[PDB]
Amino acid sequence: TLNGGITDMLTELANFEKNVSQAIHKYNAYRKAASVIAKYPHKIKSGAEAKKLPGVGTKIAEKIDEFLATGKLRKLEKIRQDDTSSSINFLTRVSGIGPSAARKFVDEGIKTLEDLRKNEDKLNHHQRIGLKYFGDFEKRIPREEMLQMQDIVLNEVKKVDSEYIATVCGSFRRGAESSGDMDVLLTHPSFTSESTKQPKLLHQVVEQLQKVHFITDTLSKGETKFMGVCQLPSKNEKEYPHRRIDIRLIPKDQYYCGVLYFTGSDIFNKNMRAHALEKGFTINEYTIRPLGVTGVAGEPLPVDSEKDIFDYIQWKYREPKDRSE
DNA sequence: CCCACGGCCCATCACC
DNA sequence: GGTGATGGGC
DNA sequence: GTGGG
Ligand SMILES: Nc1ncnc2c1ncn2[C@H]1C[C@H](O)[C@@H](COP(=O)(O)NP(=O)(O)OP(=O)(O)O)O1
Ligand SMILES: [Mn+2]
Ligand SMILES: [Mn+2]
Ligand code: NA
Ligand code: NA
Repeated sequence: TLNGGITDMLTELANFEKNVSQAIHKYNAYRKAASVIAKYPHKIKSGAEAKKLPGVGTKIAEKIDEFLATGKLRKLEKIRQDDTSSSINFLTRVSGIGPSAARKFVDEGIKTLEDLRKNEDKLNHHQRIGLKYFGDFEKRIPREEMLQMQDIVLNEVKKVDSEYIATVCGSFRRGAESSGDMDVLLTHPSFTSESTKQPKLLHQVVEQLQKVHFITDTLSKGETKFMGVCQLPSKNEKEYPHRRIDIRLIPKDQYYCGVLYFTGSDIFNKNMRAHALEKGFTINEYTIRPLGVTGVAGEPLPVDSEKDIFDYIQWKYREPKDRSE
Protein backbone atom coordinates (compact mmCIF):
# COMPACT_ATOMS: atom_id res chain seq x y z
CA THR A 1 0.00 0.00 0.00
CA LEU A 2 3.06 2.26 0.22
CA ASN A 3 4.48 1.74 -3.28
CA GLY A 4 1.13 0.69 -4.69
CA GLY A 5 1.35 2.05 -8.20
CA ILE A 6 4.54 0.06 -8.67
CA THR A 7 3.26 -3.22 -7.22
CA ASP A 8 0.27 -3.04 -9.58
CA MET A 9 2.40 -2.21 -12.63
CA LEU A 10 4.70 -5.14 -11.83
CA THR A 11 1.88 -7.57 -11.03
CA GLU A 12 0.50 -6.83 -14.49
CA LEU A 13 3.88 -7.54 -16.09
CA ALA A 14 4.02 -10.80 -14.13
CA ASN A 15 0.58 -11.90 -15.31
CA PHE A 16 1.61 -11.01 -18.87
CA GLU A 17 4.70 -13.22 -18.73
CA LYS A 18 2.83 -16.13 -17.11
CA ASN A 19 -0.27 -15.83 -19.28
CA VAL A 20 1.15 -14.83 -22.66
CA SER A 21 4.89 -15.48 -22.90
CA GLN A 22 4.74 -18.56 -20.63
CA ALA A 23 7.87 -17.25 -18.87
CA ILE A 24 7.21 -18.38 -15.30
CA HIS A 25 10.66 -17.27 -14.12
CA LYS A 26 10.14 -13.72 -15.38
CA TYR A 27 6.69 -14.01 -13.80
CA ASN A 28 8.02 -15.12 -10.42
CA ALA A 29 10.70 -12.41 -10.52
CA TYR A 30 8.10 -9.68 -11.04
CA ARG A 31 6.14 -11.20 -8.15
CA LYS A 32 9.15 -11.54 -5.85
CA ALA A 33 10.04 -8.00 -6.91
CA ALA A 34 6.47 -6.80 -6.36
CA SER A 35 5.99 -9.11 -3.37
CA VAL A 36 9.10 -8.23 -1.37
CA ILE A 37 8.87 -4.70 -2.80
CA ALA A 38 5.90 -3.90 -0.52
CA LYS A 39 7.52 -5.68 2.43
CA TYR A 40 9.76 -2.55 2.20
CA PRO A 41 9.02 0.18 4.79
CA HIS A 42 9.94 3.10 2.50
CA LYS A 43 8.24 4.85 -0.42
CA ILE A 44 10.36 4.07 -3.44
CA LYS A 45 11.00 7.23 -5.43
CA SER A 46 13.82 6.11 -7.70
CA GLY A 47 14.49 2.96 -9.66
CA ALA A 48 18.06 3.32 -8.42
CA GLU A 49 16.62 3.52 -4.90
CA ALA A 50 14.51 0.44 -5.62
CA LYS A 51 17.49 -1.47 -7.04
CA LYS A 52 18.85 -1.76 -3.49
CA LEU A 53 15.86 -3.94 -2.59
CA PRO A 54 16.44 -7.69 -3.04
CA GLY A 55 15.18 -9.09 -6.31
CA VAL A 56 14.89 -5.61 -7.86
CA GLY A 57 17.40 -5.11 -10.64
CA THR A 58 18.59 -3.20 -13.68
CA LYS A 59 15.51 -3.68 -15.87
CA ILE A 60 12.81 -3.17 -13.23
CA ALA A 61 14.67 -0.13 -11.88
CA GLU A 62 14.76 1.10 -15.47
CA LYS A 63 11.02 0.44 -15.73
CA ILE A 64 10.23 1.98 -12.33
CA ASP A 65 11.89 5.22 -13.43
CA GLU A 66 9.62 5.57 -16.46
CA PHE A 67 6.58 5.08 -14.21
CA LEU A 68 7.81 7.66 -11.70
CA ALA A 69 8.86 10.05 -14.48
CA THR A 70 5.84 9.79 -16.80
CA GLY A 71 3.14 7.98 -14.82
CA LYS A 72 2.99 5.10 -17.32
CA LEU A 73 5.14 2.38 -18.90
CA ARG A 74 5.32 1.97 -22.67
CA LYS A 75 5.88 -1.79 -22.61
CA LEU A 76 2.78 -2.67 -20.57
CA GLU A 77 0.72 -0.18 -22.59
CA LYS A 78 1.86 -1.83 -25.83
CA ILE A 79 0.64 -5.16 -24.46
CA ARG A 80 -2.73 -3.69 -23.50
CA GLN A 81 -3.20 -2.53 -27.09
CA ASP A 82 -2.31 -5.89 -28.66
CA ASP A 83 -5.84 -7.20 -29.20
CA THR A 84 -4.37 -10.73 -29.03
CA SER A 85 -2.19 -10.52 -25.90
CA SER A 86 -5.12 -8.87 -24.12
CA SER A 87 -7.45 -11.66 -25.26
CA ILE A 88 -5.03 -14.33 -24.01
CA ASN A 89 -4.58 -12.67 -20.61
CA PHE A 90 -8.29 -12.18 -20.00
CA LEU A 91 -9.42 -15.74 -20.70
CA THR A 92 -6.96 -17.22 -18.20
CA ARG A 93 -9.09 -15.52 -15.52
CA VAL A 94 -11.60 -18.28 -16.23
CA SER A 95 -10.91 -21.26 -13.99
CA GLY A 96 -9.53 -24.16 -16.00
CA ILE A 97 -8.15 -21.96 -18.78
CA GLY A 98 -4.40 -21.50 -18.63
CA PRO A 99 -1.83 -19.99 -20.99
CA SER A 100 -2.15 -22.98 -23.32
CA ALA A 101 -5.94 -23.25 -23.43
CA ALA A 102 -6.15 -19.48 -23.85
CA ARG A 103 -3.73 -18.97 -26.74
CA LYS A 104 -5.43 -21.90 -28.46
CA PHE A 105 -8.88 -20.35 -28.03
CA VAL A 106 -7.99 -16.89 -29.33
CA ASP A 107 -6.35 -18.47 -32.39
CA GLU A 108 -9.61 -20.23 -33.27
CA GLY A 109 -11.51 -16.95 -32.90
CA ILE A 110 -12.60 -17.20 -29.26
CA LYS A 111 -11.68 -13.84 -27.72
CA THR A 112 -14.41 -13.06 -25.17
CA LEU A 113 -16.78 -14.47 -22.59
CA GLU A 114 -19.28 -14.14 -25.41
CA ASP A 115 -17.38 -16.60 -27.60
CA LEU A 116 -16.91 -19.09 -24.76
CA ARG A 117 -20.64 -19.63 -24.30
CA LYS A 118 -21.15 -19.98 -28.04
CA ASN A 119 -18.27 -22.49 -28.03
CA GLU A 120 -19.29 -24.28 -24.83
CA ASP A 121 -18.94 -27.50 -26.84
CA LYS A 122 -15.17 -27.04 -26.91
CA LEU A 123 -14.91 -26.47 -23.16
CA ASN A 124 -14.13 -29.19 -20.62
CA HIS A 125 -15.93 -29.49 -17.29
CA HIS A 126 -13.66 -27.39 -15.06
CA GLN A 127 -13.84 -24.61 -17.64
CA ARG A 128 -17.62 -24.99 -17.94
CA ILE A 129 -17.84 -24.04 -14.24
CA GLY A 130 -15.24 -21.27 -14.22
CA LEU A 131 -17.39 -19.70 -16.92
CA LYS A 132 -20.62 -20.12 -14.96
CA TYR A 133 -19.19 -18.46 -11.84
CA PHE A 134 -16.76 -16.13 -13.61
CA GLY A 135 -18.12 -13.09 -11.78
CA ASP A 136 -18.58 -14.55 -8.30
CA PHE A 137 -15.10 -16.07 -8.54
CA GLU A 138 -13.41 -12.67 -8.98
CA LYS A 139 -15.01 -11.39 -5.77
CA ARG A 140 -13.16 -11.54 -2.46
CA ILE A 141 -14.62 -13.18 0.65
CA PRO A 142 -14.75 -11.23 3.94
CA ARG A 143 -14.07 -12.99 7.22
CA GLU A 144 -17.57 -12.25 8.52
CA GLU A 145 -18.84 -14.43 5.68
CA MET A 146 -15.86 -16.77 6.03
CA LEU A 147 -16.76 -17.30 9.68
CA GLN A 148 -20.21 -18.51 8.65
CA MET A 149 -18.67 -20.89 6.11
CA GLN A 150 -16.37 -22.30 8.79
CA ASP A 151 -19.29 -23.20 11.07
CA ILE A 152 -21.20 -25.18 8.43
CA VAL A 153 -18.12 -27.13 7.32
CA LEU A 154 -17.23 -28.27 10.83
CA ASN A 155 -20.86 -29.03 11.68
CA GLU A 156 -21.38 -31.30 8.69
CA VAL A 157 -17.99 -33.02 9.01
CA LYS A 158 -18.46 -34.17 12.61
CA LYS A 159 -22.01 -35.28 11.78
CA VAL A 160 -20.35 -37.93 9.57
CA ASP A 161 -17.78 -39.09 12.14
CA SER A 162 -16.90 -37.71 15.57
CA GLU A 163 -13.20 -38.51 15.11
CA TYR A 164 -12.66 -36.29 12.06
CA ILE A 165 -10.25 -33.34 11.97
CA ALA A 166 -10.84 -30.18 9.94
CA THR A 167 -9.01 -26.85 9.96
CA VAL A 168 -9.53 -23.82 7.71
CA CYS A 169 -6.10 -22.82 6.40
CA GLY A 170 -4.93 -20.28 3.87
CA SER A 171 -5.61 -16.54 4.05
CA PHE A 172 -8.26 -17.01 6.75
CA ARG A 173 -5.95 -18.57 9.33
CA ARG A 174 -3.53 -15.65 8.90
CA GLY A 175 -6.12 -13.12 10.12
CA ALA A 176 -6.89 -12.17 6.50
CA GLU A 177 -10.07 -10.07 6.65
CA SER A 178 -10.53 -10.65 2.91
CA SER A 179 -9.98 -14.03 1.23
CA GLY A 180 -9.99 -15.40 -2.30
CA ASP A 181 -10.91 -19.05 -1.76
CA MET A 182 -11.59 -21.25 1.25
CA ASP A 183 -8.74 -23.70 1.88
CA VAL A 184 -9.68 -26.69 4.05
CA LEU A 185 -7.57 -29.48 5.52
CA LEU A 186 -9.08 -32.78 6.67
CA THR A 187 -7.68 -35.71 8.64
CA HIS A 188 -8.79 -38.85 10.49
CA PRO A 189 -6.96 -41.08 12.99
CA SER A 190 -7.85 -44.06 10.77
CA PHE A 191 -5.83 -42.44 7.94
CA THR A 192 -2.08 -42.32 8.61
CA SER A 193 1.04 -42.44 6.45
CA GLU A 194 1.42 -46.22 6.75
CA SER A 195 -2.18 -47.18 5.86
CA THR A 196 -3.01 -48.62 2.43
CA LYS A 197 -5.39 -45.87 1.26
CA GLN A 198 -8.62 -43.93 1.83
CA PRO A 199 -11.94 -45.91 1.70
CA LYS A 200 -14.26 -43.14 0.45
CA LEU A 201 -13.03 -41.07 3.39
CA LEU A 202 -13.01 -37.73 1.57
CA HIS A 203 -16.01 -38.54 -0.64
CA GLN A 204 -18.03 -39.36 2.49
CA VAL A 205 -17.69 -35.85 3.92
CA VAL A 206 -18.11 -34.06 0.58
CA GLU A 207 -21.44 -35.79 -0.07
CA GLN A 208 -22.79 -34.37 3.20
CA LEU A 209 -21.80 -30.83 2.21
CA GLN A 210 -23.51 -31.43 -1.13
CA LYS A 211 -26.49 -32.90 0.74
CA VAL A 212 -26.94 -29.68 2.74
CA HIS A 213 -26.57 -27.75 -0.54
CA PHE A 214 -23.45 -25.96 0.66
CA ILE A 215 -21.12 -27.45 -1.97
CA THR A 216 -22.97 -26.69 -5.21
CA ASP A 217 -20.72 -27.98 -8.01
CA THR A 218 -17.40 -29.79 -8.33
CA LEU A 219 -14.32 -28.81 -10.32
CA SER A 220 -12.04 -31.75 -9.48
CA LYS A 221 -12.29 -34.59 -6.99
CA GLY A 222 -9.90 -37.41 -6.13
CA GLU A 223 -8.92 -39.53 -3.14
CA THR A 224 -6.94 -36.68 -1.55
CA LYS A 225 -7.83 -33.36 -3.17
CA PHE A 226 -11.26 -31.83 -3.82
CA MET A 227 -11.77 -28.54 -5.67
CA GLY A 228 -15.32 -27.23 -5.80
CA VAL A 229 -17.85 -24.45 -5.33
CA CYS A 230 -19.91 -23.50 -2.28
CA GLN A 231 -22.42 -20.84 -1.26
CA LEU A 232 -23.96 -19.46 1.91
CA PRO A 233 -27.71 -19.53 2.60
CA SER A 234 -29.81 -16.37 2.72
CA LYS A 235 -33.01 -15.70 4.68
CA ASN A 236 -36.20 -14.10 3.30
CA GLU A 237 -33.85 -12.17 -0.78
CA LYS A 238 -30.54 -11.63 -2.56
CA GLU A 239 -28.39 -14.72 -3.06
CA TYR A 240 -24.87 -14.93 -1.73
CA PRO A 241 -21.93 -15.15 -4.15
CA HIS A 242 -20.62 -18.58 -5.07
CA ARG A 243 -17.13 -19.20 -3.72
CA ARG A 244 -14.16 -21.49 -4.28
CA ILE A 245 -13.49 -24.16 -1.66
CA ASP A 246 -10.45 -26.44 -1.65
CA ILE A 247 -10.63 -29.49 0.61
CA ARG A 248 -7.49 -31.57 1.15
CA LEU A 249 -7.33 -34.84 3.10
CA ILE A 250 -3.97 -35.62 4.70
CA PRO A 251 -2.81 -38.35 7.10
CA LYS A 252 -2.97 -37.51 10.79
CA ASP A 253 0.76 -37.92 11.42
CA GLN A 254 1.60 -35.51 8.58
CA TYR A 255 -1.13 -33.09 9.65
CA TYR A 256 1.10 -30.44 11.22
CA CYS A 257 3.22 -30.29 8.04
CA GLY A 258 0.24 -29.69 5.76
CA VAL A 259 -1.45 -27.17 8.02
CA LEU A 260 1.77 -25.15 7.96
CA TYR A 261 2.15 -25.42 4.19
CA PHE A 262 -1.44 -24.76 3.18
CA THR A 263 -1.54 -21.72 5.52
CA GLY A 264 1.61 -19.65 5.11
CA SER A 265 2.16 -17.41 2.10
CA ASP A 266 3.26 -19.14 -1.07
CA ILE A 267 6.30 -16.89 -0.66
CA PHE A 268 6.53 -17.81 3.03
CA ASN A 269 6.36 -21.49 2.11
CA LYS A 270 9.25 -20.51 -0.20
CA ASN A 271 11.03 -18.28 2.32
CA MET A 272 11.15 -21.08 4.90
CA ARG A 273 11.96 -23.95 2.51
CA ALA A 274 15.10 -22.04 1.51
CA HIS A 275 16.27 -21.74 5.11
CA ALA A 276 15.46 -25.42 5.64
CA LEU A 277 17.76 -26.26 2.72
CA GLU A 278 20.57 -24.01 3.96
CA LYS A 279 19.95 -25.49 7.42
CA GLY A 280 20.15 -29.09 6.19
CA PHE A 281 16.53 -30.22 5.70
CA THR A 282 14.06 -30.55 2.83
CA ILE A 283 10.44 -29.87 3.81
CA ASN A 284 7.27 -30.32 1.77
CA GLU A 285 3.51 -30.37 2.29
CA TYR A 286 3.71 -33.73 4.07
CA THR A 287 7.12 -34.23 5.70
CA ILE A 288 10.33 -32.63 6.97
CA ARG A 289 13.30 -34.82 6.12
CA PRO A 290 17.05 -34.43 6.77
CA LEU A 291 19.69 -34.29 4.02
CA GLY A 292 23.14 -35.84 4.31
CA VAL A 293 26.16 -33.71 3.40
CA THR A 294 25.78 -35.58 0.12
CA GLY A 295 22.13 -34.55 -0.26
CA VAL A 296 20.35 -37.84 0.38
CA ALA A 297 16.93 -37.32 1.96
CA GLY A 298 16.64 -39.19 5.24
CA GLU A 299 13.58 -40.76 6.76
CA PRO A 300 10.71 -38.51 7.90
CA LEU A 301 11.34 -36.68 11.16
CA PRO A 302 8.82 -36.69 14.03
CA VAL A 303 6.37 -33.77 14.08
CA ASP A 304 3.81 -33.12 16.82
CA SER A 305 3.08 -29.40 16.35
CA GLU A 306 3.67 -26.60 13.87
CA LYS A 307 6.36 -25.12 16.11
CA ASP A 308 8.51 -28.25 15.76
CA ILE A 309 9.50 -27.50 12.15
CA PHE A 310 10.39 -23.92 13.21
CA ASP A 311 13.08 -25.22 15.59
CA TYR A 312 14.64 -27.81 13.26
CA ILE A 313 15.62 -25.09 10.76
CA GLN A 314 15.59 -22.63 13.64
CA TRP A 315 14.10 -19.35 12.31
CA LYS A 316 11.98 -17.03 14.42
CA TYR A 317 8.56 -18.58 15.09
CA ARG A 318 6.30 -16.48 12.85
CA GLU A 319 2.77 -17.18 14.05
CA PRO A 320 0.28 -17.45 11.12
CA LYS A 321 -0.86 -13.81 11.09
CA ASP A 322 2.77 -12.59 11.02
CA ARG A 323 3.41 -14.87 8.01
CA SER A 324 1.87 -12.63 5.33
CA GLU A 325 4.72 -12.62 2.82
C1' DC B 1 29.49 -13.11 -16.97
C1' DC B 2 26.49 -16.26 -17.47
C1' DC B 3 22.43 -19.13 -15.89
C1' DA B 4 19.09 -22.34 -12.46
C1' DC B 5 14.91 -20.69 -11.18
C1' DG B 6 9.07 -24.99 -7.09
C1' DG B 7 6.40 -29.17 -6.32
C1' DC B 8 2.02 -31.97 -5.96
C1' DC B 9 -3.00 -33.68 -7.24
C1' DC B 10 -6.56 -34.11 -10.64
C1' DA B 11 -8.27 -34.22 -15.45
C1' DT B 12 -7.67 -34.62 -20.10
C1' DC B 13 -5.38 -35.94 -24.53
C1' DA B 14 -2.51 -38.66 -27.69
C1' DC B 15 -0.94 -42.73 -28.52
C1' DC B 16 -1.34 -47.58 -28.53
C1' DG C 1 -9.31 -50.62 -22.61
C1' DG C 2 -4.49 -48.89 -20.41
C1' DT C 3 0.03 -46.00 -20.87
C1' DG C 4 2.47 -41.73 -19.79
C1' DA C 5 2.68 -36.74 -20.73
C1' DT C 6 0.74 -32.47 -20.18
C1' DG C 7 -2.06 -28.78 -18.60
C1' DG C 8 -4.12 -26.46 -14.81
C1' DG C 9 -4.45 -24.97 -10.10
C1' DC C 10 -3.04 -24.06 -5.69
C1' DG D 1 14.22 -10.30 -14.79
C1' DT D 2 17.42 -11.33 -10.82
C1' DG D 3 20.99 -12.55 -8.00
C1' DG D 4 23.95 -16.43 -6.70
C1' DG D 5 28.06 -18.09 -8.04
N1 LIG E 1 3.27 -23.48 -5.19
C1 LIG E 1 2.20 -23.34 -4.22
N2 LIG E 1 1.09 -23.62 -4.87
C2 LIG E 1 -0.11 -23.56 -4.22
N3 LIG E 1 -0.19 -23.22 -2.87
C3 LIG E 1 0.93 -22.93 -2.21
C4 LIG E 1 2.14 -22.98 -2.85
N4 LIG E 1 3.09 -22.65 -1.96
C5 LIG E 1 2.48 -22.41 -0.78
N5 LIG E 1 1.14 -22.58 -0.94
C6 LIG E 1 0.36 -22.33 0.29
C7 LIG E 1 0.15 -21.03 0.45
C8 LIG E 1 -1.35 -20.79 0.38
O1 LIG E 1 -1.75 -20.02 1.40
C9 LIG E 1 -2.00 -22.24 0.48
C10 LIG E 1 -3.29 -22.31 -0.50
O2 LIG E 1 -3.99 -21.12 -0.40
P1 LIG E 1 -4.31 -20.26 -1.75
O3 LIG E 1 -5.73 -20.49 -2.13
O4 LIG E 1 -3.42 -20.65 -2.85
N6 LIG E 1 -4.07 -18.58 -1.43
P2 LIG E 1 -4.25 -18.00 0.13
O5 LIG E 1 -5.15 -18.93 0.87
O6 LIG E 1 -2.94 -17.91 0.79
O7 LIG E 1 -4.94 -16.51 0.04
P3 LIG E 1 -6.30 -16.26 -0.78
O8 LIG E 1 -7.04 -17.65 -0.90
O9 LIG E 1 -7.16 -15.28 -0.04
O10 LIG E 1 -6.01 -15.75 -2.15
O11 LIG E 1 -1.11 -23.06 0.10
MN1 LIG F 1 -6.85 -19.53 -0.07
MN1 LIG G 1 -6.93 -22.66 -2.54
NA1 NA H 1 18.80 -5.69 -5.47
NA1 NA I 1 -7.27 -18.50 -13.50
